[PDB]
Amino acid sequence: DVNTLTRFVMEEGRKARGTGELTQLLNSLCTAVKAISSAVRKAGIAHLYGIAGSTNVDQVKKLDVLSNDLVMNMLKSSFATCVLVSEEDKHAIIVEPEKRGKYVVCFDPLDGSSNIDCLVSVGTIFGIYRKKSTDEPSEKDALQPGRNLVAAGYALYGSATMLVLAMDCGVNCFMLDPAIGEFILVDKDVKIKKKGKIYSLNEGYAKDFDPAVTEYIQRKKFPPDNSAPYGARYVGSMVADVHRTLVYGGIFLYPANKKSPNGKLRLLYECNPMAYVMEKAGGMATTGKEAVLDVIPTDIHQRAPVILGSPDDVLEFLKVYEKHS
Amino acid sequence: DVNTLTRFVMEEGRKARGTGELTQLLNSLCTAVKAISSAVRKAGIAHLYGIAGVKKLDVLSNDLVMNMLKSSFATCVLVSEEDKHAIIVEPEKRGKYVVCFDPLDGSSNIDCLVSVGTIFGIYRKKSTDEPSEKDALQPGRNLVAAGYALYGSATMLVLAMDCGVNCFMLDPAIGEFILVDKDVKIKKKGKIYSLNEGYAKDFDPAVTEYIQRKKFPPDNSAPYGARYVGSMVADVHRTLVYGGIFLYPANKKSPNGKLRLLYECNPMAYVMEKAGGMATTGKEAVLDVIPTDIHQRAPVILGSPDDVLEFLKVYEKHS
Amino acid sequence: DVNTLTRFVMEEGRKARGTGELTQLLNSLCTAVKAISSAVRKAGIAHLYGIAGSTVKKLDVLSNDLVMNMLKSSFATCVLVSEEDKHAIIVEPEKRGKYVVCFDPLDGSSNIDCLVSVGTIFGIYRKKSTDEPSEKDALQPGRNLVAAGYALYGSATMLVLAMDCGVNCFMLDPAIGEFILVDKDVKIKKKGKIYSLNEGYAKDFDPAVTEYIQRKKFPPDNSAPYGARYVGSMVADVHRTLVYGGIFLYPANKKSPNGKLRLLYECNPMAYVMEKAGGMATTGKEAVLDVIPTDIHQRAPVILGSPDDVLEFLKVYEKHS
Amino acid sequence: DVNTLTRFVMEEGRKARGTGELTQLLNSLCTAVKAISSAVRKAGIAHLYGIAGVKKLDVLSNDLVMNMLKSSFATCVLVSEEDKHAIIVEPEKRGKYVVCFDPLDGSSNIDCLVSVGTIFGIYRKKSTDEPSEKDALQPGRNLVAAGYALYGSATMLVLAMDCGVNCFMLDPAIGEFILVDKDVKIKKKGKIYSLNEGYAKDFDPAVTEYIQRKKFPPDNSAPYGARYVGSMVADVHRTLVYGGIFLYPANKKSPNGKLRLLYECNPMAYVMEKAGGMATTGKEAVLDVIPTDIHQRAPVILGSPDDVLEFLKVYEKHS
Ligand SMILES: *CC(=O)NCCc1ccc(S(=O)(=O)NC(=O)Nc2cccc(Br)c2)cc1
Ligand SMILES: *CC(=O)NCCc1ccc(S(=O)(=O)NC(=O)Nc2cccc(Br)c2)cc1
Ligand SMILES: *CC(=O)NCCc1ccc(S(=O)(=O)NC(=O)Nc2cccc(Br)c2)cc1
Ligand SMILES: CC(=O)NCCc1ccc(S(=O)(=O)NC(=O)Nc2cccc(Br)c2)cc1
Ligand SMILES: [Mg+2]
Ligand SMILES: [Mg+2]
Ligand SMILES: [Mg+2]
Repeated sequence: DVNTLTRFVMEEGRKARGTGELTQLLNSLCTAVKAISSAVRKAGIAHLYGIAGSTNVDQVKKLDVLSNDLVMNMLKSSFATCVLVSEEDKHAIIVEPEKRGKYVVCFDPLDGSSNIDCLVSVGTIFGIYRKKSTDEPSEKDALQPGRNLVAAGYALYGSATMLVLAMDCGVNCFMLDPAIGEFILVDKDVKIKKKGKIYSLNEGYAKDFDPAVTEYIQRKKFPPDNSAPYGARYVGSMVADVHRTLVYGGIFLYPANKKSPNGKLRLLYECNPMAYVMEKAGGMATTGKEAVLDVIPTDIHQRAPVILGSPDDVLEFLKVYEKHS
Repeated sequence: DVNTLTRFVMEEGRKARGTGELTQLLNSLCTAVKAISSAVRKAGIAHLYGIAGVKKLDVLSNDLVMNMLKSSFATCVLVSEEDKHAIIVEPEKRGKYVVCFDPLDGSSNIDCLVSVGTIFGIYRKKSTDEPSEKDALQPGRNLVAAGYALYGSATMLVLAMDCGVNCFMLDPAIGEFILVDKDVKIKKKGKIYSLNEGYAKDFDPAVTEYIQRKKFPPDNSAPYGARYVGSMVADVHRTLVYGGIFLYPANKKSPNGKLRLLYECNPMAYVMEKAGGMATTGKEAVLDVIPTDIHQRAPVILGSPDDVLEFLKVYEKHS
Repeated sequence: DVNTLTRFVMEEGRKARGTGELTQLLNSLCTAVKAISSAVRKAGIAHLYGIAGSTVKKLDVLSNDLVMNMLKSSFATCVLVSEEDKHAIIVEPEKRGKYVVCFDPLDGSSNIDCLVSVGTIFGIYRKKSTDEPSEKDALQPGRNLVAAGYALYGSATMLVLAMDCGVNCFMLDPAIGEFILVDKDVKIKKKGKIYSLNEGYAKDFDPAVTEYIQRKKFPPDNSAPYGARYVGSMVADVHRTLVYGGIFLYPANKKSPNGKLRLLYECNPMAYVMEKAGGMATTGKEAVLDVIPTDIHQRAPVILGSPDDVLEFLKVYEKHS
Repeated sequence: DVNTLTRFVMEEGRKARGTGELTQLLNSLCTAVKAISSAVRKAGIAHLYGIAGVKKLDVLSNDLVMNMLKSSFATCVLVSEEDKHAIIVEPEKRGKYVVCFDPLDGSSNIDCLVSVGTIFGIYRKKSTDEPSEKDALQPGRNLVAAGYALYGSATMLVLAMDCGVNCFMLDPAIGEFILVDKDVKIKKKGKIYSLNEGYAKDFDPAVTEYIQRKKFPPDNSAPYGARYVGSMVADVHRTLVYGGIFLYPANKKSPNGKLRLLYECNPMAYVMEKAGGMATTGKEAVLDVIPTDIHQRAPVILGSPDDVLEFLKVYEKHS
């Protein structure tokens, strides 16, 4: 039987006898994802370039901004949210009381900034929490560890557009059919391969690597047990590198260095959702000192080192990292 | 004022007083590329999954290019990564151009959904005899045109001819390639280096040393950023757009390289050179290699002129 | 704020505290409609004409397959009646839900070649009998409808959805594959200035129809004559009547003495949209929604549209009986 | 063998040894039609409705045809239904063609989502005088090309030249017009009549009687069916594919009809005659009327030859 995102989550929520708020939230997010995807593929660009004589110029917003406006407005209008956090805004957004719902959403609306003009894959990252404080909604309601996530996932705008959705029961992948604006379930209950043959990180920072990271990269290029060396792949858009990690197995790293001794990626709307997806797919995601989902944040925009992927590959890193204490 | 690929090639062709054949070829090619793009973006994937109750992409893409070029009446010999021998166009559909192409580069890659693309090179048939596979065996310097479609976050067609390089963005709302970057010239020096560092075990000493200079620069300029998508069209297009260098060098475990000269290296070398960049094997300009096999491999180092010269300077050292 | 049909229906179902079966059905139907729309607009026809080399299914058949399969897999239906199928389709026990659905999947395939508007009409009933599901479950009068409407594949693709609360109009934005709410709680004009019917049957008309048409062309009260429009595709003609007002007629004639259009999946849904939007829909003898069907493909006369216009016709009809 | 409009028109032009200007005009025109089609199908309408937190469609359509034709370098005078005066292309862009068009016909009824259409007629400029509105005052006999795009269930482009009539279906997945019917001919006698019978009180006695013969055939044959969409493109296209007759004749409020000669009646009369049909005002063939005003009106009765002839017989009976 064919299944669409909207239908599949509708049925799953019926089973759980939930209130239908999470389902509304997801549906609204999917609409935003379809609009962002249409914009990323440059629908209408000919009007930007004067096909009508440059009387017709949204449309003129940059994709960062449009993407953020779409997720914001769509989540606001889902009636399912009360506090929203984006890489685009300094302070958490507090939803109009008439629109307030029970969920808290942290999201990167368009990950892949140094990378749109070259046309590499970009994505949307999201993580969804429930409001736990009894207080008025405020920035504090977004300061929860990744372990409190009810749902996280991402949309990858690559050669095709895919939405990966993780909840505590597992991870599902939905391919967008652009001919009908529907997310087709193509892979239920995904699990990451136990050990992969790809390592992923920016090696240009080699001069700033911790010696534990320097050694782990060495072990993949010159295996001590004379096993075959891993292959290297680094897209530089975190949504693409993590998805490849999910689908082919292996390891992805943005560890701590000099330009960022706490890593570069943000905990609430980059690191936590990829950790949540990975753990629920049978993978790992560590800062080196702990599980990413256990870091209790104090700033919605705080960074964190992240090392994730196939569990055997992350354990191996963890061994090399203990050895350097 | 707005322009489209087909309009632009049509006026540039009329200005040069040619026969229209190359314009026909490229328009047929454009149609194939838009149909490949549609399949890569997975239009109609819901029917494959039983929404109403059979080829993989690379076979489909080869058929799209093969057929669109045969019926253009502009070609005589067509070489594809997908076919062991050259396809000779049947006599009634024969034109004077030879096309070598990769219909869909990116294979360890479709299933993880990162950028794929079509690469192509167009040679004019010199000889007056019956077309054969020999006619595709020309150096890249004889290229009349070359380029690539990148099915990235959006679909872009890059077209290099003798005059220069132009970039056309596909607007899927109307299915037109829109001219967005005219007479593109690559940065003289870039800040990104691109290669699979998993082969460090097998690198020739010069690569090992040149890479080290990117990580620990001998003039205390900042290290280069590293980027490697694993899809040559994506890596080469980023190189053209932001500058820097792309390397698929001869390791000692395939001393001729991995990428294919006629339909991966030569087109990318042509695009680089016509945009003021370079592309070398280490021993000569990629475009100067004389081929003996339509499927032969070459090592490739291309990108910004100062970056390629720098790798070459290291390369001469190691002799 | 912006609203989509998926969000709107979902939010309305939550307030109403229903079980979600209707919402599920409506989500499946919307998905099938987007796929019919894509095929009707001929996306991919290059492949039919050999773009990939020397080389599937009529639009009629594919459209029916799309509605059939999406409704079956919604788990919300038990009996499905289609213009395309001689017999009512009985849903497999393991995918059976509460709802009976009667539909024309592609209304107007005698108009596909000339490329004019086609459409999908649908009416949704709660299964009423407790018997094993069968054709009889589709024989309810239109009064019993819980939801009805159509999709118009015209210059753009619209979906009109009627429930007991009223009529809403959704525009398909094909860039995102989302049905966007553009008209909330629409109501037909009290009186229109257009009349719509195939006047080529004039030789076979009843004297009532004959007199009513004359009043439109030569108004005894010397006011301006009505304009005439007739696409010959019911979804297009009914939709114009909704948005612009007036009257649409497909009466019986001597050659088709029970009428031409079909009661279960053309007249009843259109009558339901019309009544829920403040209009009327009659056979002349009774309200269309009050006819008790006996056969799933039976035909009915219909005269529908702006209330003043239908009442006028009925005044002409009563004079002649 | 598959064919697209651009390839087909281009190959035909090679064979006729033309300058290529007409090919370029038509390609420009095709691109405008794909852009009008996208807008008519409401692509992007969600953004107008607040999805991210209002030029009339036919004004945007006019801008698209205007701008693509100006920048084609094939035109010099543009006459649109949307514009009071002829538009004069700027000197540096002037080509040799005059184009008369309705950018979005039936578009005062876009609200009912009925079919809309684009109608066009392409003339060769006849004098060397500074371009002016007088260059559009040619009789339809002088047409080099004419046709229309129908924005209906699908988008179709119908293109009439001297050789005949071809129908191209737009595949929106790839933005190509595919040749689906070559050298179309209207059938000799039809069974549909099309006109607004709301005008019955003001009809010419010949129109009253002719239509009465459609409903009550004196040879006791089967009556015709009636259809009237109210968008000329849809009514004429159905007349073309199914045969029959379409009427917007003269009467009271209109001794010269309501439809306009240059960009409604002439292109449709040209399409009809190239398909073997007819198109009359009653007194003269539509294509022979010499216009004096770019917006002047003409009565029109067109379609299958047997049917138009039968109308003219009733018409002469009342003359
Ligand atoms: C991993 C997994 O499958 N989790 C369950 C998915 C799920 C759970 C709960 C919801 S909900 O609370 O937002 N929606 C819900 O309960 N909807 C509903 C649907 C149909 C009928 C009814 Br009465 C209620 C969503 C998804
Ligand atoms: C015109 C009008 O407003 N009619 C009422 C609309 C309506 C729509 C759907 C239903 S239902 O039977 O399908 N119930 C339903 O969807 N419930 C529900 C509950 C909790 C979560 C969800 Br996502 C859905 C009833 C009435
Ligand atoms: C009726 C029919 O069969 N074909 C239309 C004939 C036609 C079309 C276009 C032109 S042109 O004026 O634009 N000239 C042209 O296309 N020239 C051309 C094209 C390609 C190669 C060459 Br060498 C020349 C004329 C006639
Ligand atoms: C680099 C640059 O800036 N320009 C060269 C581009 C180019 C493209 C096509 C051709 S060509 O060989 O194909 N020449 C024609 O096509 N001429 C033509 C003739 C009649 C009608 C039409 Br329509 C076109 C030559 C050069
Ligand atoms: Mg980011
Ligand atoms: Mg290859
Ligand atoms: Mg029907």
